[PDB]
Amino acid sequence: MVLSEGEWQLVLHVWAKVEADVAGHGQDILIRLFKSHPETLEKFDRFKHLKTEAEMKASEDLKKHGVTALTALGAILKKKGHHEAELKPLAQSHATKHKIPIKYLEFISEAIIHVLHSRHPGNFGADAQGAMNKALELFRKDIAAKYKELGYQG
Ligand code: HEM
Repeated sequence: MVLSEGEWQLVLHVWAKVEADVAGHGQDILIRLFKSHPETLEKFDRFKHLKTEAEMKASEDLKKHGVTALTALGAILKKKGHHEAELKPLAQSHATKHKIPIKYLEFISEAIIHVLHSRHPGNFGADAQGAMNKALELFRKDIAAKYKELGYQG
């Protein structure tokens, strides 16, 4: 696919709001993913044992990870579709070290869209949500093609 510049604008405008507090958004998003789809928590050997949302909130490791993951996602979105390089090392570790199915990336995309909608309703109207979804669909589609070249899934 290909986003127009206007769509990229809508995506990078609400992302700039996220960047005002990356660690808070990363906690909200990972907790929303683990509460909605608890099977995803099992992929993390580091926090797998967390039993409640309070324990998740208080975990520093979980918060660090959230920052690591959002930061990488932000660096990809800022590329505006020219992210080949960035995607490479990311697709490799997720396909052969962590083993993250495409379905899980869909789950976190849904968690990202849920939190942005809750926190930033003014900058996340229907058109901006359609654009963000488009950008994540692109990210998934390109990672899915990379997984296949690498020998994993699809
Ligand atoms: C927006 C999508 C995502 C981004 C941008 C992302 C980004 C990252 C980055 C940059 C790292 C550290 C370097 C590396 O290992 O490659 C990481 C590690 C990891 N990610 Fe992902 N990730 C995403 C989605 C997921 C999902 C959906 C899962 C699990 C259901 C997953 C599981 C993990 C695991 C298990 C590690 C290792 C954690 C630890 O050992 O520190 N990732 N991810």
